Amino acid sequence: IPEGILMEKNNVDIAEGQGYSLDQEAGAKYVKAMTQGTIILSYKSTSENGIQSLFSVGNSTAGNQDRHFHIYITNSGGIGIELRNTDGVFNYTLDRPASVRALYKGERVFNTVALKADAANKQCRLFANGELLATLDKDAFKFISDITGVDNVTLGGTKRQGKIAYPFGGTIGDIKVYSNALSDEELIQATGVTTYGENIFYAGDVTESNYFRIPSLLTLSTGTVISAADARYGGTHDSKSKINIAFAKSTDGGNTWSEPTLPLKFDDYIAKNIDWPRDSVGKNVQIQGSASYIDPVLLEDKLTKRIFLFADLMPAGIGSSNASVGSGFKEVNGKKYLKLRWHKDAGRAYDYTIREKGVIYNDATNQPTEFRVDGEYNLYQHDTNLTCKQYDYNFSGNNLIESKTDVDVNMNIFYKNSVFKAFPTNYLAMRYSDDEGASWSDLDIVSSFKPEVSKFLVVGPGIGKQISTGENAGRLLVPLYSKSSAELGFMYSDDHGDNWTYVEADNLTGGATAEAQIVEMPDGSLKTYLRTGSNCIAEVTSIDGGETWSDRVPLQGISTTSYGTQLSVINYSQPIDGKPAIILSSPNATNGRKNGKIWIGLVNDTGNTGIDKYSVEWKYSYAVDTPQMGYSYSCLAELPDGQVGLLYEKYDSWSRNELHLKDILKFEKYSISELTGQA
Ligand SMILES: CC(=O)N[C@H]1[C@H]([C@H](O)[C@H](O)CO)OC(C(=O)O)=C[C@@H]1O
Repeated sequence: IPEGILMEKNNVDIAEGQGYSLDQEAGAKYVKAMTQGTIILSYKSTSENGIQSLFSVGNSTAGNQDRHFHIYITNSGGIGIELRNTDGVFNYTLDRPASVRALYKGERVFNTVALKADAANKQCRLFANGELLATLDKDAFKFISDITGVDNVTLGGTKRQGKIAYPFGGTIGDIKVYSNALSDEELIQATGVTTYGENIFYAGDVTESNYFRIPSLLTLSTGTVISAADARYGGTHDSKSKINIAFAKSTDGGNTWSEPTLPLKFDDYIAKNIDWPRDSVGKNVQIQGSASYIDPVLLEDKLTKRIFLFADLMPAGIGSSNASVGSGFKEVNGKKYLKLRWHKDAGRAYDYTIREKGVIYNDATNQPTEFRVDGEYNLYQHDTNLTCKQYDYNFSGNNLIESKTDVDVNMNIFYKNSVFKAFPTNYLAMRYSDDEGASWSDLDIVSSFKPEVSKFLVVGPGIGKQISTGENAGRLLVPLYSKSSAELGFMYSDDHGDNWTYVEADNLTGGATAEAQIVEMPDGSLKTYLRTGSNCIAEVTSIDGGETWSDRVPLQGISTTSYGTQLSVINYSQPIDGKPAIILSSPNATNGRKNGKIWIGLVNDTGNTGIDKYSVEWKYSYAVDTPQMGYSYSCLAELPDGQVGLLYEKYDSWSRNELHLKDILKFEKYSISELTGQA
């Protein structure tokens, strides 16, 4: 077996189910006996077949169907390999979901993939579109030379008992088979030749997070486009984990993005890049004692030009599912104050309050203590800043070890080792900025209005809304949802963000996930679209600036799952087909978060008044990729040019099989021409 390229083929069209034989290639004899090596190939799949082998080498004879090696892709964008010589001898597998795509902007596109079988390092590595996807370490290194009775080298399928299995359909742009193991750098470079859309936040950036979720995108009146997202450090798990809120902006219409910042973050647990295990056991493990911020909402007050960032604030070890029932506040002298528990009192004895100027009072004696908190809620004892040891987290097999380090961080009321601990329910936090993110204000916990009977009261991630016309012109609104007297809710402000008022939009006590986004009608009335626990997206209308809302009505014609997925709906500044238009994004499949689509809805005046004044005709739908390709949370934004920007999760964020995937938050842009099927 010579050193270097053993075989190369270009521009091979493969009819679905036919495959293509490489047995007469000069180097087939070498490829059939490879002890290690590298395979790199460019392809365009035109088939919807479940599993599609790109390249294979094996035994095609009767009874030898489990004797082969193949690199394959799935119609859902997964990619992987199977190295087999019957299960009793060996069955090595490696894969990663949502690694490749099929369609981009209405046309089938090429993807570049690579498999590296490194004998010297006893390791197998998969790459695709500039990314290292997965790694397999085996003490008993095996390759093609280890398969019994190899008799074929095939493109577009795997020969099993004389039949073409895992049938590919499309074009193999180029395939190169090397006897040697190329470097990871060479492969990142080689496969990186085909990329689609761009990343704002990514694994390796200054956030020090390997994972991201929950996108927020907003174009400011100044033309600057801003964005935010959960920077999920301990895998992609929801709260009761270590999560911070990342932020970035673009001053060139979304072409390039600034070095990300972390406006909302906690330091009780270190922020670091860690590969979370994806095996059947480890994937379920999450960080237990860390505080976190989760689900961002961005909003601009066009009058003052001030921007706001809201997010749920989870005390140490808390998430929505394990939050305690209560507001977290106590009323004294008619005023609500954040309540605290001295670490040496009874488990549920919150006999202290944070009052004016952060001074902590003893409620029993009604006298101030020697403690106080600053604008960041960090503790001070007699004007000295208190501190505690920061925690680190590492896996020891399938067990996640959370241990204290020697690093001192400021003691915060939301940390597990604080001497004064906040009530274990969730809070609503916010910071404002008058310089587009160069600096942010102190931490403002606006949830003093949280019903004492509620388990959780959280935000509907995405963007907020400011009424532009009518009697309530200027009012700021942020969507909320909860497990309490109401499900859907909202908080609004008439004094440009200084103070907020809570509104219950229904009387549902089930606590279903009613994440919503708000859109304004021509006369200033509002229509809110929301996720529900039923098989449809719901619509509610308000004619009094969000103070009262109509009963839910299903959004007819736009399919979804029972559990649902967050959606994005925005106003568009110019008319489409001569009418006011709103744009909606959401996965369209009835099972699984996949088949994402962008819809354009035209506003019609029915001729009636009040709640029934307007009707929306969802005239256009745009499919982002093929039907099985993953698509979850998203956020649309009208860019300074006519375009519509989209920051979304390109995978299935609900699936227990697609957890902990890096670089799945993508940014794409589309013209109204594209969106309306007008090419
Ligand atoms: C605060 C919080 O936990 N938010 C999470 C929310 C929630 O858990 C709910 O009950 C519905 O699943 O769900 C999801 C989700 O991908 O489905 C993402 C959010 O980040």
